[PDB]
Amino acid sequence: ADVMEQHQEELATIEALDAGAVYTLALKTHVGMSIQTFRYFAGWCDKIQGATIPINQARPNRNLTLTKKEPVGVCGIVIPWN
Amino acid sequence: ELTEAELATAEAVRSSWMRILPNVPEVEDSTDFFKSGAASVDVVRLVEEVKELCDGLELENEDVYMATTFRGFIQLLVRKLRGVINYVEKAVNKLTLQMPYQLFIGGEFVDAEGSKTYNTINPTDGSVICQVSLAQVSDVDKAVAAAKEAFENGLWGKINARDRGRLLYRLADVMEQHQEELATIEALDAGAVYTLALKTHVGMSIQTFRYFAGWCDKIQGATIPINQARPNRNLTLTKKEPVGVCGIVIPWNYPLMMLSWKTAACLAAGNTVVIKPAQVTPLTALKFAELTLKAGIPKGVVNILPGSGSLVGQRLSDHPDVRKIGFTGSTEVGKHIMKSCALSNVKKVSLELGGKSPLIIFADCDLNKAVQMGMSSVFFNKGENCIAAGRLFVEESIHNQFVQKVVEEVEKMKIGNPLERDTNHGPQNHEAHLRKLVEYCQRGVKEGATLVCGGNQVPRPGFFFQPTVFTDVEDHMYIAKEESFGPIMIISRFADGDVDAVLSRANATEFGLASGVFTRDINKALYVSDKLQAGTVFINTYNKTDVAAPFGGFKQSGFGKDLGEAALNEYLRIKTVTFEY
Amino acid sequence: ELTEAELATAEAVRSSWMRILPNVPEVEDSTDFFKSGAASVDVVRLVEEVKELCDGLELENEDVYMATTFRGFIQLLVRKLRGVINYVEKAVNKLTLQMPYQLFIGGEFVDAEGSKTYNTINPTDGSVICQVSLAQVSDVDKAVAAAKEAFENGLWGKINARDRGRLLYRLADVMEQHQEELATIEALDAGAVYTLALKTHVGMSIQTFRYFAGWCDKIQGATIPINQARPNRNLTLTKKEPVGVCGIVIPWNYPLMMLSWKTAACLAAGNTVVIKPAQVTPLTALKFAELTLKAGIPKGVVNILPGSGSLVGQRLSDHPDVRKIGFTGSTEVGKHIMKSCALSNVKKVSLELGGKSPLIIFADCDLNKAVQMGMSSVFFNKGENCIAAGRLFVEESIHNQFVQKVVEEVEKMKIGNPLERDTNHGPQNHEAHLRKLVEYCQRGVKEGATLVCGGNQVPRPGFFFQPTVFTDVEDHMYIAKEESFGPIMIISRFADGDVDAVLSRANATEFGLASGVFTRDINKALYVSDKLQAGTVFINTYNKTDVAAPFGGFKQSGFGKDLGEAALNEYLRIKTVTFEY
Amino acid sequence: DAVLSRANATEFGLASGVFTRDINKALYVSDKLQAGTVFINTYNKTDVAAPFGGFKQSGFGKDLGEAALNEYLRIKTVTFEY
Amino acid sequence: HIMKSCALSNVKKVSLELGGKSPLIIFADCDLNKAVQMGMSSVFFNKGENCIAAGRLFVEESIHNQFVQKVVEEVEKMKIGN
Ligand SMILES: *SCCNC(=O)CCNC(=O)[C@H](O)C(C)(C)COP(*)(=O)O
Ligand SMILES: *SCCNC(=O)CCNC(=O)[C@H](O)C(C)(C)COP(*)(=O)O
Repeated sequence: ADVMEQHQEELATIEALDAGAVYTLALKTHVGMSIQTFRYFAGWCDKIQGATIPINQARPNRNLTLTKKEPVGVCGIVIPWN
Repeated sequence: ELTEAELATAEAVRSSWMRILPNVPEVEDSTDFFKSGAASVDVVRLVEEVKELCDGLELENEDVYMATTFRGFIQLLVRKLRGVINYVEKAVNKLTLQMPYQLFIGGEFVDAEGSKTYNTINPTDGSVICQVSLAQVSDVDKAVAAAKEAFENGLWGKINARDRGRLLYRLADVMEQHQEELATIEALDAGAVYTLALKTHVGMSIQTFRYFAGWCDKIQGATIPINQARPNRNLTLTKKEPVGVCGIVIPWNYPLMMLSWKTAACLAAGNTVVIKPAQVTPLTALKFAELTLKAGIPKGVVNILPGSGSLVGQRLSDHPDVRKIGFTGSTEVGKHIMKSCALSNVKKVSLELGGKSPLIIFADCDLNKAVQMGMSSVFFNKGENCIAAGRLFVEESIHNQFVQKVVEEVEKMKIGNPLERDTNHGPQNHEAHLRKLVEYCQRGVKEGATLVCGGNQVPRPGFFFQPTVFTDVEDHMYIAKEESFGPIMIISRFADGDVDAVLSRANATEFGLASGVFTRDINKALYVSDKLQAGTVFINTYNKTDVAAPFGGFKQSGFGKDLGEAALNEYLRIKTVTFEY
Repeated sequence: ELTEAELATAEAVRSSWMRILPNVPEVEDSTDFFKSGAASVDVVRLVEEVKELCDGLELENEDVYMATTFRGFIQLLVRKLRGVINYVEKAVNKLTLQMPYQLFIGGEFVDAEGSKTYNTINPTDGSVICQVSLAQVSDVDKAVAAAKEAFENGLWGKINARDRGRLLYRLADVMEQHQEELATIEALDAGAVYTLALKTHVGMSIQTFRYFAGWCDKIQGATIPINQARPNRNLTLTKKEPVGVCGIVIPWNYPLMMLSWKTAACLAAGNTVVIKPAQVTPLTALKFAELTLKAGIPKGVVNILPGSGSLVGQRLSDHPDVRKIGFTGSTEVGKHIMKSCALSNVKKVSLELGGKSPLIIFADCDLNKAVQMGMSSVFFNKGENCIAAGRLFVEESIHNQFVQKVVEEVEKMKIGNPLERDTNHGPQNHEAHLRKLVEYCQRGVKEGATLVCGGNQVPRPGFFFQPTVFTDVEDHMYIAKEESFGPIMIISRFADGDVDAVLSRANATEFGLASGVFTRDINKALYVSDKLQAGTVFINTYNKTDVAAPFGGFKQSGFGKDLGEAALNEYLRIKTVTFEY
Repeated sequence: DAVLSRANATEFGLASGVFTRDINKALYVSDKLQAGTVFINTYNKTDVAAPFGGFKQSGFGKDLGEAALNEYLRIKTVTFEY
Repeated sequence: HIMKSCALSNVKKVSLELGGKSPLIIFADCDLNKAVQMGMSSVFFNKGENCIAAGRLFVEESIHNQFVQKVVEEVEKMKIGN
């Protein structure tokens, strides 16, 4: 995001030539929310908590249960043109 | 003793165990069921097998977990095959009541040290309605011991969270069956109107237990993603465990509701509890204790000790076994609880020390709706409400119009016997409080506030009080600053289109529990909702709390919520297990 | 008609309304209760007032919300003052059953288009146990219409979340009263053993509804802190709304349990539902539909349509009113549901398409515990389990010892009538399935699987199958790759102290629903738990799911969880309201 | 109700809006509008933290906010006994 | 066609944002001057190319003629070019 912030005037220009988005809007929206998005989700990375569930103990034997939030693997993203 | 018929069944039960359990080389007297290797399916395969041998029987899975050994099982099976509470009767509201008048320590009604009692007052008549047992320091230590026994050694701690819920849900269904009974007791003990008692006092009590019962088995922890000590792996997780023993103290304005609000939260977390009901209103709590036995709550979970606040309440804060207090009442008494909490064993504390709730009213409002809500803010449950509308900041464009409507509607409000359905405004609680409200209104007029209507006692048997109104009230006055804690509407003018000016006046108060604002204009509503320094803001309504909605103080009103998901996090603690591999 | 006695009470009810409501200039026939200005306290003050006039009455708050106008109220009050299901009887297991044999569309048992029926089979005997109504395309559209009517127009949508919970909790308590009945029907219809049916099939069904009932009024959204358009303020919040109509399709392995797992989640979210029970096992679902009336579920909420999968199941995916499908069964049929979901109205989909679940066993393990869990992994509910242990990767140090113990314990396992408590292993479901299992074991021996024991039909009246075992099983073989869906233990050797090697073999599978690993060594356990590509890993246990614990596929096993908090997020949708001020 | 009948009469329904001072109308209309991203006295006021997605034919599965992660994650469920 | 191929392959997950048709109700209670700029900034935002673009504008009959007449003036002001 900080690298995209340094090249934000560059990306805003490329948006205007490629897409046709207005340079003023490109900084606030097209590049601005792009920077914000990466800054946001970067934050999430190490707060993606699971859960320890309280479940029926097979009495008198004890039973711990928990959830791990794992990644799926490979993501095939397709994006629009707008 | 073991007869011939019992030996025939005993050998068939031994023959079952051989077939049920996997290896089991010999089923000895000493041999255990679960140690051998038995899943929870084998517990049901056992019980159903015995129900073929014995016709009636009536056996459940609970007793199998208790009686693990063969000696214990056969002793239990044979026992049942071959094998009283003191009330105060009163026929009122077409119902023969059965109010307990004693302590409640470990699922057993017992007298105090030396059978020391005191009178509990009926504010409808004025006469006494039975003598209640006054709790002593010796009795407190038995209750805390019974609580600690129930938590550590007892059944409460062992059983599942889902089980605690199933019990707590039945407790609500038991309270639902005796809801007309509890509603009657509320009217006699507290003075709450019977119609309101069903909807609020008993209604939200039922809802509360039904709610928190639900939570029991959904109190999830968290597996944290943390810095792996590479290349070694590191799993981390949190368990939400119960604290232990909870020393709840409740106010007098709502006997049964405030009990439920705190109790149900503790019991859902998985805590044993030592409730301290208000001296002037114990009978609802003692009746609630009777119901715990019928619901099937283990004995020692709930403990109830009616008595003086300084005697009982102070011992709970000192006693080091208790790890949680949840006080709610006066500010000067409430700070003395938190002081003793420090000099004891650093126990957790949650406070709801009254308030002084503002209620802004703009010209954008409907007016006709502002009146009924303006009354139902102040004059609700005989005025006795912790979130009672303190000051009513009404706009100058509709001050004269608003007040004139209220005065008409105040005269309509029926006053009388709280059992009767005609009555809207009921009588106050203890007399000690009534005399304070008279001096409060006297002081209001003496300071310089225009008494519109009310402001004095009604000459009639009972401890009734007239719905009072005050107009032309400056911020410097006494009644503006200090809370009434009664049916006293305190109206204040403010200039037309002055949003920040009235907010400055409204927030200018060290107490700030709840607040409100009536308006159509969404820009004002949502703006004022942010600026008002109060934990429970209302918009186009008032006294619209819910068991799911959290509720708590900000400034001197206190900290630590009650009701909702937040309520549990007080009465729970968070263990943090960490592995490496 | 309105007599003299009724007019006397009617004018007293008019006299009440005048006193209850604030302004009310005239109480006309047309005049409404709530429009005038009435809080929820006034609803209770009304009902209790009428119970003074009329002695018996038996009035509740529900009917006041329905009958708002004075005409509607007096018509309703007078109506009650002055003012049959076709079963199949069968006396078995000391209980006279009452199994419905028809459809269930809008709280009403009705026949199909032309009274088209089919035989449902009892696998204990082999003979038929009554004819069941075969659902058609014309009937499906009535059910979806009844669902859409119930959601949009009906009572289900209007009432509170807390109310939906109170109904769903009573549904569990009603299912608890008829738990011995449901357990019997399971044994006749499915062939699940009566002892297991109480603990699992009916037991978890009860637990499930009790659980999700709890959730109803705790399905919290979120107020997001977002970029304020300074100096203008911006409030943002999320509402968790219900989707609408849910087209659930369930498998045959668990008739009542898999129904509850999906149904209870939908109903807790606040959805009307159109269940499609399995053709071969409908009777439990139809019996469940009878109980919804007793519980007091509004008519149109639950809809049940027994019939062919291609006829009924395919129409639900096409029909645009339905906004959610929750299929569980075979892969080739389940993929065809998701295909039709796309070419319709991009409706949501959740899948649980089998699972070739591995189960590693190390030398560190106890061995005696590994056997009973090794059996209870594979041989559980007549072998018919979606999380049944496919391959058992047992270590070479204790392969010969482990197998030799199993062979002894397999011979002990009682086989016979599932109603009788002696029986451990019950008979299979439909006969079509039995013949496939015979070819499966034949194909094993043909491709080179050492039949240790079992692997053929039992000479007996009924559709029984011997507990099978296979040893010396390579990864290239058929039985190793493809799932059995039956009581067939498939053991595989692996080298001593080869953790990554066996994990490579275990994860080498496109299906991966559940998995397990038995070991004392915590370093192995927690390592293997991470590496195993399966949604429900077990450690020193197996078939230890819970209603609170989430549960779902990863790869071809599918996506979208059932059970737990995650289950709701399928059958909910998240609105995002945003203000500016 | 008449305009809400017309407004919701559409198989596509991603976002929506309503401009009004009257809070009774705003909050009522916010509930009734069948759209995943309702606006009140504003429009095109999304945020990286605020979730955003379709309802009907607009689709399913959110992007932006905490909800976005739950698409691209999977939830393992480890269970012990002791 | 993406979701169809996702079925007959390896039963993978899918999230869709298939355009929309976003309504925008406007009552007489509204400010009007704020409705215009937001009414434009709903539709005419990023060269009109927006998945949450204001489809239909349900404006009230009391302020239909007044609203439209303001928009026409403000549309002519909107600069067009590089
Ligand atoms: S000290 C805690 C004080 N609690 C209350 O005042 C809450 C009592 N209120 C209610 O039970 C409901 O909010 C009532 C007054 C019945 C209104 O709800 P209704 O309009 O559904
Ligand atoms: S297709 C879904 C399959 N579900 C199951 O196999 C879950 C059935 N298991 C149970 O009900 C319990 O986990 C049992 C087997 C009774 C063991 O629990 P107990 O040791 O408390």
